[PDB]
Amino acid sequence: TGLLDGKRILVSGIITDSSIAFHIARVAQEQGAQLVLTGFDRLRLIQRITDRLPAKAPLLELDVQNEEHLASLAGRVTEAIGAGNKLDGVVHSIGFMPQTGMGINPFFDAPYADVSKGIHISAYSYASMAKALLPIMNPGGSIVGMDFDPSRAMPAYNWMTVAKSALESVNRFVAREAGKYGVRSNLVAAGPIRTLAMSAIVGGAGEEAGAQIQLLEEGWDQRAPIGWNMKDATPVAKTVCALLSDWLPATTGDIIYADGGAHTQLL
Amino acid sequence: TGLLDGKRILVSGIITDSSIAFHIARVAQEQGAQLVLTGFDRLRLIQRITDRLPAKAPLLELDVQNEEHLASLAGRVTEAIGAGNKLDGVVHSIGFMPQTGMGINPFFDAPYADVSKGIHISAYSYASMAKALLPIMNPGGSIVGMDFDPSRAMPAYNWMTVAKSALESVNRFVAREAGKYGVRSNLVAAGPIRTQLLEEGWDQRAPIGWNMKDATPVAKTVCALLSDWLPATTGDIIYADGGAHTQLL
Amino acid sequence: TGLLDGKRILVSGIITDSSIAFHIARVAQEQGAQLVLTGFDRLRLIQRITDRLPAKAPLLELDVQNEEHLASLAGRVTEAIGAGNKLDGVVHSIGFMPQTGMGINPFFDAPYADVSKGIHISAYSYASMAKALLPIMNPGGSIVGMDFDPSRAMPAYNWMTVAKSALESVNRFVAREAGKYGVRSNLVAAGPIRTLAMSAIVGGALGEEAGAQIQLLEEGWDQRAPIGWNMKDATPVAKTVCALLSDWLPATTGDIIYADGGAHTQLL
Amino acid sequence: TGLLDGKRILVSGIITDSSIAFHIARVAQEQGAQLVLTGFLIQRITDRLPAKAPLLELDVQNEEHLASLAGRVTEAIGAGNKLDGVVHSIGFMPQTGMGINPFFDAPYADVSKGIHISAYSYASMAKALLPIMNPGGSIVGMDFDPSRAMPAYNWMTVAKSALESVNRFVAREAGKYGVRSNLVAAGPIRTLAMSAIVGGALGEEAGAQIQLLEEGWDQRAPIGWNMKDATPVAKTVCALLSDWLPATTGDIIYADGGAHTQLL
Ligand SMILES: NC(=O)c1ccc[n+]([C@@H]2O[C@H](COP(=O)([O-])OP(=O)(O)OC[C@H]3O[C@@H](n4cnc5c(N)ncnc54)[C@H](O)[C@@H]3O)[C@@H](O)[C@H]2O)c1
Ligand SMILES: NC(=O)c1ccc[n+]([C@@H]2O[C@H](COP(=O)([O-])OP(=O)(O)OC[C@H]3O[C@@H](n4cnc5c(N)ncnc54)[C@H](O)[C@@H]3O)[C@@H](O)[C@H]2O)c1
Ligand SMILES: NC(=O)c1ccc[n+]([C@@H]2O[C@H](COP(=O)([O-])OP(=O)(O)OC[C@H]3O[C@@H](n4cnc5c(N)ncnc54)[C@H](O)[C@@H]3O)[C@@H](O)[C@H]2O)c1
Ligand SMILES: NC(=O)c1ccc[n+]([C@@H]2O[C@H](COP(=O)([O-])OP(=O)(O)OC[C@H]3O[C@@H](n4cnc5c(N)ncnc54)[C@H](O)[C@@H]3O)[C@@H](O)[C@H]2O)c1
Ligand SMILES: CNC(=O)c1cnc(NC2CCN(c3ccccn3)CC2)c(NCc2ccc(F)c(Oc3ccccc3)c2)c1
Ligand SMILES: CNC(=O)c1cnc(NC2CCN(c3ccccn3)CC2)c(NCc2ccc(F)c(Oc3ccccc3)c2)c1
Repeated sequence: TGLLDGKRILVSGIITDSSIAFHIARVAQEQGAQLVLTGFDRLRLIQRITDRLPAKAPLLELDVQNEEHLASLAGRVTEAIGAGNKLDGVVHSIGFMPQTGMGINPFFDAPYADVSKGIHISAYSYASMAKALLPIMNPGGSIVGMDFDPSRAMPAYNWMTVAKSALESVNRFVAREAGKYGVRSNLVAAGPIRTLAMSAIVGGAGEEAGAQIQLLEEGWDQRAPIGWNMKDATPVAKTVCALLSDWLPATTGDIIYADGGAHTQLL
Repeated sequence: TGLLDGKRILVSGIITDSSIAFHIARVAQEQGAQLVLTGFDRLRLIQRITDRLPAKAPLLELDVQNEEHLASLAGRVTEAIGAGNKLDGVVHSIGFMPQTGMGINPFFDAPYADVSKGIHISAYSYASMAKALLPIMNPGGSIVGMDFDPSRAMPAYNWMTVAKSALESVNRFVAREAGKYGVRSNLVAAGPIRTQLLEEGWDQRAPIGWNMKDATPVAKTVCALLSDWLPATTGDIIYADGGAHTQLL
Repeated sequence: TGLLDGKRILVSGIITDSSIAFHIARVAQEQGAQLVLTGFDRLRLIQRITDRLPAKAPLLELDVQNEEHLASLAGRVTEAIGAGNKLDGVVHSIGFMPQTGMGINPFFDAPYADVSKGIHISAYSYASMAKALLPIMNPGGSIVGMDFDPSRAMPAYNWMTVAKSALESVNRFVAREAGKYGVRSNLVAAGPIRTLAMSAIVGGALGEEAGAQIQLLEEGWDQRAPIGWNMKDATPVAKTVCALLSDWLPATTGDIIYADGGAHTQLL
Repeated sequence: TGLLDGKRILVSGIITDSSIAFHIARVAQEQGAQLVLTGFLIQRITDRLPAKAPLLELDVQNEEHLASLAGRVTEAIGAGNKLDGVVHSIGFMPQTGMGINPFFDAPYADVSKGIHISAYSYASMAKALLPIMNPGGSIVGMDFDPSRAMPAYNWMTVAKSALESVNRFVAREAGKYGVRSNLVAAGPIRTLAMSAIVGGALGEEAGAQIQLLEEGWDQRAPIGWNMKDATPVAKTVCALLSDWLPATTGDIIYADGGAHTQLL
């Protein structure tokens, strides 16, 4: 008697057990969903992480920059879930921006090749995934992507913030296409979560950037009327599952904020 | 086994069986919630409507313009749900603007007495209800109000649109207060519901379409916010409008 | 040649020489505008303040809560500027919220009578002024009101923030009406300025706690603003209002221009 | 006694006399500004402007053009002189990403070229020119409101969403020099590509789509909207280049007849 009982859902973006996608996958399985997972590059290592999930799930290779991976995705998912079965949900939890465009490097010093790679992986791929998977989605279906509120500029995030602005626009266009299939498309704008890259910047991977991210995180918990725990991805995973469910059936091309309400408060 | 199993929820705003609050109340009961209902003025007529709901629920009088009704509300709800029990949810589905400020009357011809009454009932009362009920709410609780996107001006809705702009601001302040109790506060901005060119353009803009004769998708959205499935969302607006507000043409 | 050469502009909201309206009036006169000023209640005291402006201007009584003052306004302005002459600009620089709705008093403790008075003066009156003055405005005309960004909640401002949310909505409806006359309607959302009430809260009038939270708000504003923010200087705000009163933003209406050092565009 | 008397302003984006940049350049010269123009033929068009102005080559995708830009501008305005204004009126999206081609059928090479020219180049131009800008300076870019999706504009709308974000970051950098950075979000203007789509170049369906958008725009705008007249847009850019909006940065000013503030 789970929120997602009998739903077939594809979850991309698991790299470590701290990944937001790991928590999305875990909560979805606790709620009765049958998953199909996608991983990038380090598949053997990712399989060791996904073995820690409460239930078994097939793991498929997917590099969103690889046109052949995208062209074969629907076929490979259909083989994993059985012929005549379609997906009810798709989770895009993919993002990347090279250090030249996200970190200590000045905003003006990011070369376009790095910015373009970042936008391809972080924004364009939301449309690529929808193009590949909409033909194998059921009506009442739901596509969810991960966002970080880019309405205002902030230190260090730089070109990743620009990529999120592009993602929000892409989501609105994806909703127009998804609507033809009776499928919704939405983003979850999360507050800061201590994943691999976030733990590295706070850890000093130098001093100036580390301090900026610390100040940003402290301010977030301060502004949030219900507080914000950057070490806990569960409220974010629950929000994604709410959008994957049948309980937000008239919401599409939109953004749901799972940020403790921090974006609604100035001070 | 439902979405709101064992939750105690107060639902205001039922006047007819077409009221958005009637559909919110119906879906919440289908999902296992134990309700307390509030009504305005025509209580005998409202009790006949609430008798049509799938389960029994106590009906309490509440005129949001009446300070005595507000002062006694928590006490009356506690008596209805039993001593030692608190609310998990509150639904504000109240709105009114006299014809002088909402309809065919020119925007400039609405007298302030009418605008003030409309704002009192439609916006200020969201704070009044939260003030009265937060002392009797459990942590993890949820306050939901009804909204109509007022970010852009439109024909006829005139001063009611102004009242919705005020409501959205009130909601952000209510969230600051509610947070102290571990309670969330959010609005559901719905598309038009039958409770003409403006309403036709909605279904055309909406990527998943819009059915103005069906309040169920709106009621389901309210129930999602009343549940434990949006635990990090507060002082916010969820749009149950078929996605029309995200599309220009 | 001034930015507003030969323009006839009504400016409301002067109470002290620190009032944003005083600085709007001063810059407009420096730029060649012919003004008509409106004041509330203490008119003799306001006349002593307006005598400090670079040029003479008739001062008319206007209580926005007084229906008779609104009904006679157009007639009184016409008498001041001469028959056959119309206004090119209108500046609404009026705001009020009692201490029960704006200050140290809890958000839930503001009674509706106080909130209603505050909304009447701060939001509804923008429509009242437009209704009274649009029949005596020239095409190409401009109505400007003062705003404080209410998109997010903040400490102390409380019901004044709610009144500003209502004002922004009113402005969008006023633009629909003004458009029929070839007149624009816009708001200038300013950063914090040390006017009468602002000087009082910073000074400790509302206590230690309120003084500290307004100080923190002001420091954060100058920090966030990429070009900084000087709360002691109303001139950048006055210049922005004059830009909207000019012919240089001719396709902007029902809108908000931010004169806040760019603070609202930055998170940290 | 013009709005921009004695100001030295760089204007990019002139291709035809219908280009928004042509009208920005014309109004700025009428208002006393001394211009430096950049083009990507164009000299024959710029000869139609009221005053003479040096024309410099600038392909924003060309790293050598960007690296030498400040030096070439300094040579044109004289040593010891700096710019007071910069106008970015550059945009491009191949037909695969903007037009009749389905949103999902745009290849990344085309989208990436479009984003490079339309969004990233706003940061490139600021990087190259901020070292040669005076305090009180102003950088202005052209935008088309991308807050909501719309037919045909597709990936160009995505590029504009990216541009709005870029502008907010450019403002942080510009602030260090006492320089403002803002965008003007204009309503539809009948420039080269816009005249082609309305004319039927992309077919019957696309032509009808853009005609409906234009009609709706004029209808919603409380003061109306004339798509054949770029002058209100050029005036707005000049207002931002002036000293009259000195506390506005990382922002968007809408020169759209107020259409974006009205639903119907
Ligand atoms: N961590 C936060 O603070 C935070 C906040 C808000 C939103 N988000 C977003 O949440 C999403 C997940 O990030 P995370 O924080 O869980 O971090 P993460 O590092 O654990 O996850 C990012 C994932 O993207 C994958 N990826 C990168 N390049 C790829 C490619 N070419 N093909 C396919 N997948 C590729 C990586 O393998 C990884 O699994 C991202 O979109 C991120 O922007 C994160
Ligand atoms: N109908 C739509 O198209 C639409 C769209 C979006 C949002 N909404 C909002 O949803 C809410 C419910 O409206 P509805 O469409 O269900 O219509 P409705 O007429 O059925 O409900 C409005 C309710 O407000 C109550 N009310 C009025 N004055 C009151 C007072 N003094 N004290 C207490 N309650 C009072 C009425 O008794 C009634 O039950 C309102 O806030 C409305 O603005 C409606
Ligand atoms: N000071 C700031 O930090 C700040 C920031 C942003 C916007 N604003 C806005 O700027 C405007 C001017 O405020 P200010 O800061 O110059 O303060 P102020 O105290 O100098 O001016 C407010 C004016 O409102 C007038 N007023 C009040 N009740 C009135 C009534 N019934 N009829 C007519 N006039 C009436 C007062 O007489 C006074 O002249 C207001 O709308 C305010 O909300 C101020
Ligand atoms: N309806 C509209 O026309 C409209 C609406 C809003 C905003 N805008 C924006 O206004 C700006 C000007 O466009 P326009 O409508 O005048 O069209 P246009 O065709 O007249 O101008 C576009 C310019 O971009 C230049 N450009 C393209 N690739 C370049 C490169 N690699 N390096 C340098 N320059 C390059 C072209 O040479 C041309 O000068 C654009 O940013 C556009 O997106 C246009
Ligand atoms: C003798 N007269 C007064 O004591 C008086 C005048 N105008 C007032 N409210 C106006 C001021 C101008 N304005 C502003 C001012 C600042 C931001 C936005 N709007 C509109 C509201 C006013 N309000 C009550 C009050 C009484 C005493 C105060 F110290 C404040 O300051 C304050 C509170 C909260 C946030 C910022 C500042 C406010 C009192
Ligand atoms: C010989 N050169 C070309 O054929 C050419 C020039 N610039 C172009 N794109 C520019 C146009 C101006 N601009 C705009 C225009 C309108 C809104 C936003 N940006 C930036 C992008 C361009 N794009 C492909 C295209 C090719 C043919 C067209 F009719 C269009 O028009 C169109 C498409 C979709 C929406 C509105 C209009 C576009 C082609």
